[PDB]
Formats: sequence, C-alpha cells, structure tokens
Amino acid sequence: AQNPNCNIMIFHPTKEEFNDFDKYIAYMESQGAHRAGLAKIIPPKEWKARETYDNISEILIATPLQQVASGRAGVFTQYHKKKKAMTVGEYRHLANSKKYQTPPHQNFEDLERKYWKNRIYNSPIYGADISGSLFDENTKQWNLGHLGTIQDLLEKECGVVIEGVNTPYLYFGMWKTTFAWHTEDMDLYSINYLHLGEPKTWYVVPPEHGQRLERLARELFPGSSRGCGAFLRHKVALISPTVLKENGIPFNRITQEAGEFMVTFPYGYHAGFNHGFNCAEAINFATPRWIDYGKMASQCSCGEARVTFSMDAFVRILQPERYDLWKRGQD
Ligand SMILES: O=C(O)CNC(=O)C(=O)O
Ligand SMILES: [Mg+2]
Ligand code: NI
Ligand SMILES: [Zn+2]
Repeated sequence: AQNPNCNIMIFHPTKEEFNDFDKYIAYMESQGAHRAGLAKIIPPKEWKARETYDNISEILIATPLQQVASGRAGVFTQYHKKKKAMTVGEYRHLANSKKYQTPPHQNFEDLERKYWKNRIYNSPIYGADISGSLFDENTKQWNLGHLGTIQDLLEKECGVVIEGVNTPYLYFGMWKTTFAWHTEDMDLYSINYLHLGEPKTWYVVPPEHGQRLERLARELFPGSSRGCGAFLRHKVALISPTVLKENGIPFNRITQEAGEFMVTFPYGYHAGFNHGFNCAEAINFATPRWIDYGKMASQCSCGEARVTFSMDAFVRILQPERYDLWKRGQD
C-alpha cells in the first residue's frame, strides 16, 4: 500500500504532465496521495495563471464576513457577521491597516504559534465564496474555470443526466481569517489555487481516520452535536493542533504559498488560516473514485448548512433514502 503513514505529498509535474488534469489526479492517487486527505502541486516553471494581478482592485466583495470567535484558544466556534460591501482595493487596505495586519514574526512556525494563542481575541474580515475566476481564458492547463463538471462525471459514471452547474469561487483573506474543520459538500474533492499574497496554513485528517475527528468534535461541542448529527457541515468549529495531539487524533499540516495548488480528497477533513492579505480560487470536482464517497456522505438536515442549487441532484440520485429529510432542511 502506497503512503501508509498518510503523509501530505508534494508533486512537481512537468509541463507535459500538466496537460491532462484527470490523468495527473489519478497518478497522484497511484502514489498514495489521497491517503493524507491533502496534496500540494507546484506547477511547472513555464506555467502561469494569468499575466498580472495589477487590475483586480475593482472586484466587489458584496458581503464581507467578520469572523467572531467564542470559546477557548484551542477549542472555539466562529460566527460570521455580515459587513457592508467593499471593493478588493478597499479590503486590501483594511487587511494592511494596523488593526488587521500580520504581526512581526520569525518564520511560519512562530506565526502559527501566534495564531493559536491569539486568534480568539480578534475578529478578522473574510471575503468568501465570491463566484468568479482569475484564470486567464487562454490558460489551458489547470484552469479551475475549465474543469470537467461534477454533473458530467456523474453522467459518465452512472448514466443519469442531471441539472446543475459547477463554477469556481474567489476568497480574499487577511491575517487570522479562518476556515473551520470540514469535508466538502457530498465529500467531493476540492482544488485551491493561491493566486497572490500571503500564505495559507492547512491542517488535515486522513480520510481513513475522519470518524476519530468527528467523535472528538461531538465531545468538544456537545450542544452542537445534540442539535445536528452532522454539525461539522455548519463549518463553524475549530480545534487546535495541540488539542488534536492531546486527544490522539491523526493529522498533518502544511503551508501553501502563492503560485501553488492544493487538492483535498474525498472525506479529508481540513481547516486552516491565512497569514495576511491574499486571494485564492477554489472549486469542487469529482472522479470515478468519488462516487462511493458521495453515496455515503453525511448530511445536515437541521437547517443550518444551506447549500448550492446543484447539491439537490447529488442527494436525490446518490442518497434517495435521505433525500426527503435533507430537502426539508433546505426548506
Ligand atoms: O481557502 C479557504 O478559505 C477554504 N478553502 C477550502 O476549504 C478548499 O479549497 O477546500
Ligand atoms: Mg478590478
Ligand atoms: Ni474545503
Ligand atoms: Zn445541521
């Protein structure tokens, strides 16, 4: 068995290997990359996402979210308070202001220590889930707006034609902006490209050990667990690496820098934080190996998780027994 310790693997495809996206994901899995839940892909030196980032300031962040924490430093939840619209240029200036800017630090490990010590005492503002793309239309390799759609994959594997679309999303971050512990909708893959700015640190639990994380989360968040049998779908709970180590939960960590791709694999729980002003683009995708994970994915039916139009068909076709309860949660 390849990668039996479930380490995060880093890949350096050549320009030739960067042509066929599906083929390279299958290659990475042949080497055991999915066992970690997360992989890093460094593009060949010949590749670029677009020519420059000099003209992005007029993009609108219609609903910036202030991420307010409750709990203790290593075990907390966050809620998202809606703020007034602002442009990317306005948001960048805010991220760089004395109130929000990255503190002085020695290296990524010192910054990580400062994040876990001090995150809860601040409320950073995140531009999340903005439909759109920063890939040039002429970029033909690993262009996250030109991937094969999940609806086409389901149709190719299973024969059923379904409604829905699959488009990318932009994220504008600042110091301490935080992504809570989660797997993707329907335990899909994700791919994330860091277009510009400061790094993103990731934490990940191997898919084979995801239920260990869920059992810890039920212990640590006992009211939330009573409320919903899949409350991590709400995307609000944080648990630090120190707490994970104290409870014996297997995990790994890695820092993504600008110009790098990360892939999350089906049922790989992940969480993390941004180091400073940055912009990422991400989208979900599927492969044949996903189908069995989609059929088994948990679902939130309490009303909190509320998701895209296109998840309807995935539930309806892969999980018909759960469909009526889940749809009631959507309504
Ligand atoms: O970058 C972020 O805030 C969160 N991204 C992801 O969870 C992802 O790409 O799957
Ligand atoms: Mg612009
Ligand atoms: Ni994710
Ligand atoms: Zn729920």
